[PDB]
Amino acid sequence: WTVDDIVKGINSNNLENQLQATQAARKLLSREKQPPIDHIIRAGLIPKFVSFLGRTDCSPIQFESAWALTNIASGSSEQTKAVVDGGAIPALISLLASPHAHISEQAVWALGNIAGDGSVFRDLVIKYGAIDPLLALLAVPDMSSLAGGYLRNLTWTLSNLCRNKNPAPPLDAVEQILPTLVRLLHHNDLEVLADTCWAISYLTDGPNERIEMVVKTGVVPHLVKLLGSNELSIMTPALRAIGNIVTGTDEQTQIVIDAGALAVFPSLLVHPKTNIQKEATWTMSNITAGRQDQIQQVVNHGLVPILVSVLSKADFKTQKEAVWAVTNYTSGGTVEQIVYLVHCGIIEPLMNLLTAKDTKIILVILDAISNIFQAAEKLGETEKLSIMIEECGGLDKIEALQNHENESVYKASLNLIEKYFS
Repeated sequence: WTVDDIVKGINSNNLENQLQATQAARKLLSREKQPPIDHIIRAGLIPKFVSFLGRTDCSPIQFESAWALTNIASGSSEQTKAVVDGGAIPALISLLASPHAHISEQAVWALGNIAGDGSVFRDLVIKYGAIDPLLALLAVPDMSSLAGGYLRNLTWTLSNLCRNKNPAPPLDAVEQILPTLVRLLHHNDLEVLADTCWAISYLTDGPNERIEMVVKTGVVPHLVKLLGSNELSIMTPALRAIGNIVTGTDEQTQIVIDAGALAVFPSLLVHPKTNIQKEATWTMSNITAGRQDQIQQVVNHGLVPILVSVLSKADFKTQKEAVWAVTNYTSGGTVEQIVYLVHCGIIEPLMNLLTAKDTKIILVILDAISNIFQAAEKLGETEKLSIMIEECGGLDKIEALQNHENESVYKASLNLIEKYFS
């Protein structure tokens, strides 16, 4: 069909010709690499499709109109705005409650696309009351009976409602959606599990209030259980969510620790995948920045020797995370914990990393050395640390940082050498 024929049929007043024209329109939009969306919009067909969305007597016209509107919406931002300005969101929300499951799934899919194009359209989908009917679709007698694709489409739409920032999803909507996400976390489909973990990850990436809501629902134990999955698709988002959670309060970090997360990290910190290693070391760096008893729990799980090994053998991107973990350990740790860290052999790898060109990393390493020296002072063992640092060639490294090319680095190294290596 040509666009002229489609416009003729849609304005025909005969339902059958209108259905034929709508199917031709969705076909024209999907099959053509570059479809004439601008012509379709100037012809005023978006209001026509939106009106067809309410034709309960004819299910095909509803399905095909939703398809055409979603194809139009998936293009440029102006086209998405044209769809939203035609009244499509409320009509699709009304379509959510249709008795036909394929029509309801089509509406879920369309609303998910709209909400995924941006945070403003997301808030518009929420403001017109989509969350209640969408969640009602998952209030089925048996969730295991629902088809995989339908459940996956619902999980994807709900995730897109939990995604995007500036602005972030309203807190009331997150509080209404999270319980259904928790129920979805108990499903056996890997795709649903992964999408739900990513949604939880999106929700935990924010202020501590949203993290508090998330931990209040009770997802952390299942997230730690999923950390032990042999599927990377499920392990990666679980690790991301746990990492975001440990960036919050000390009590939320303690929720993560009590769930048994520290016993899973011995293998994650040496995982073959570099992203897993970096994310695990970042999570551990956020854990070592906690209370002294939480650092003690890190020590009791034998993670400090593994972290020393990571600081020594991993790539620079992972070694930066390890440096931050070590510096937080030395900043917040007891004297006993710092002497334990030194006995595990942290000095040599830190001094070897003093050769990097990242000024922030250099200064962080020097600050960690200063904290270790302060612990030594409190014990009266300053000279022992000085001797150890000179033995591994560390004082040579600190002396090589005495270059006026970088005044901050130079001042840091000068203070260190004048206070402990004089």
